[PDB]
Amino acid sequence: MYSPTSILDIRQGPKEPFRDYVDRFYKTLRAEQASQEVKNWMTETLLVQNANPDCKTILKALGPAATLEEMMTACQGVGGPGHKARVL
Amino acid sequence: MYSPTSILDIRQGPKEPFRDYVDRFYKTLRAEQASQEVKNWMTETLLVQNANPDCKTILKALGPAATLEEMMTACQGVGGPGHKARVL
Repeated sequence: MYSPTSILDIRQGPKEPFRDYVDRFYKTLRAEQASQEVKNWMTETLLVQNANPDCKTILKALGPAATLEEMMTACQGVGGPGHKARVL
Repeated sequence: MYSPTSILDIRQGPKEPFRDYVDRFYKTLRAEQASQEVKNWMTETLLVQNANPDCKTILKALGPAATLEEMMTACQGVGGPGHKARVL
C-alpha cells in the first residue's frame, strides 16, 4: 500500500452541490497526512477532477483563477438540496 | 482549466511492462511543471494508481518501500515485449 490516501475516495454526486464536495474534500484533507504543497496542487487538480460531471463544466467557465468562495458560491443551484427529509 | 496537467493521461497498458510506464511517467513528469514535493507524492500515489490492473497487485506485495528499481525490475515478465515487429 504505497499511499492510497483517502481523498481519491471523494467524488461529488451527479446531483450533489459542490459546496458539499468542497466541505467533504476539505474534511478529508484535514484528515490527510500530506505536505501543504500537495494541498495547493491537489486541492486545485483533484478538486475539480472528482467533481460531478456538472460542476466541472461550470466551474471551468469561471476561470482557473476562481477561488473556493467563487467555486462554491457560483456552483449554487447546480445540484439539489443537501439537507432535507433525512431519516432519523 | 485549473490544471489538468498531463500525467493523469498516463496509464500502463493491460499487458504493458511497468518499466515502460515508469519511463513514460518519468518522461511526462520531466515535462510537468510542478514542485518536487509533488513528485515524491504523485510519483508514489498516481504512479501505482494509473498502473495496469496487473502491476498494482504485484507491486503492492513488494511493499510500500519498494524503490523504482525494485518496481521496474520486479515487474519484469509481468507484461509482454515493449519492442518488437513495429511498422516502419
